Amino acid sequence: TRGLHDVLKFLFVYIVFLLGFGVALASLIDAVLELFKLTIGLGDLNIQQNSKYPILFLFLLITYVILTFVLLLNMLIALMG
Amino acid sequence: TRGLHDVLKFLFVYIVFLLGFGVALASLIDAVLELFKLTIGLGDLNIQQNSKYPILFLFLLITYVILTFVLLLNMLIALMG
Repeated sequence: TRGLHDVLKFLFVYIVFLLGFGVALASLIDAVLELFKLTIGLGDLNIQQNSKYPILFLFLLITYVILTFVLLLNMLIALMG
Repeated sequence: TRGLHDVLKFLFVYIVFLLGFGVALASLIDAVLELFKLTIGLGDLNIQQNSKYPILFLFLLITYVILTFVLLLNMLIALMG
């Protein structure tokens, strides 16, 4: 460097939101935050990581889409703003 | 937040359209709305989820492309507008 402040606020937002969104459903149903590969990486494959017994996490998947929606808008607003 | 209205209209449009498009063919041929991964996720793999006996759903796949076409235009018009 001797030879990011705007992003610094941004990276905190995803990190804060990922902790919140993850605690909402990812922990509800080591860490499992590997699902934050918004660019690409792994897909969805429903929600089956550990203790995949039928629970109310199905409705949380809709909220997961809601979380995905704002994440797309979050980067769009800042990167293109 | 103490430390989206335009998107709110948008997310309703996809949700309304997904219910309509899904009821059109996805339910015609638990839920199967996981096919709405427009960004990436799972591909198509034809149409074989449950009761894959030969039916008129083949023509609905063309309508599925038609549905895909407007979904691409739906986000393009709003996000870039």
